[PDB]
Amino acid sequence: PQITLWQRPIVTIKVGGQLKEALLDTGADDTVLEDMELPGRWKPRMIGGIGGFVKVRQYDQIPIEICGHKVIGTVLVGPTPTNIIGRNLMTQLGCTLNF
Amino acid sequence: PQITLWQRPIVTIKVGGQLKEALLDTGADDTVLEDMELPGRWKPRMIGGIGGFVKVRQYDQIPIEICGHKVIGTVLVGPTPTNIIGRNLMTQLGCTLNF
Ligand SMILES: CCC[C@@]1(CCc2ccccc2)CC(O)=C([C@H](CC)c2cccc(NS(=O)(=O)c3ccc(C(F)(F)F)cn3)c2)C(=O)O1
Repeated sequence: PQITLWQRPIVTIKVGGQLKEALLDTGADDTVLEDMELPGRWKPRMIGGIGGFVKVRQYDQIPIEICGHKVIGTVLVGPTPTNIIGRNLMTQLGCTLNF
Repeated sequence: PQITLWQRPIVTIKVGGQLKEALLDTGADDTVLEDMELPGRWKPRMIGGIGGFVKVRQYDQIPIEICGHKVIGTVLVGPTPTNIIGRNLMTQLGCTLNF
């Protein structure tokens, strides 16, 4: 699709069988999700946002459907104002910024 | 332009007579710049993101030139770790996400 920015660019994602809303965020290097159960082992990571740093759990090679497109990549789980889709997964979508 | 997302989408801006680099962030409601002087009255605000909340000064109707295009909007200033251009200005550039 083509998504304008007059409202938050929120899309429906499917992760671990669950439908969720997530924000397409070109300012985010990584994908950060609200607390949920994910399979496999996790590794520690610290990420920086406008408010400072947060400790997150890093899970690798997690499949997510974003608007019906299947992507598979790293997801970080921790305290966040909302589910955030970052550039790591937007590049798998072939997503670009256009003006 | 069409900007891919393999790297951070960073652009040159001119604001309050200062030239700076800033990150195009589709996930940010608002534009938030590192602490600086801007003309006019301001109001204090607390804005939330990853890492928590940041105290900012809100300036209204500030002209910013982004990649040569003049836009006008509210500009927040405070101790953000990076200059961020939010949706409030990206819309004025006609910027869309496409996949
Ligand atoms: C995953 C980290 C993401 C990011 C990284 C910033 C960065 C980049 C390079 C180097 C250092 C730091 C980008 C980002 O959009 C935000 C948040 C939204 C998730 C953000 C950015 C700008 C302003 C705000 N405050 S706000 O009032 O405009 C706002 C509040 C909430 C949301 C919501 F959609 F996320 F809920 C969006 N905007 C928040 C952030 O806090 O850090």
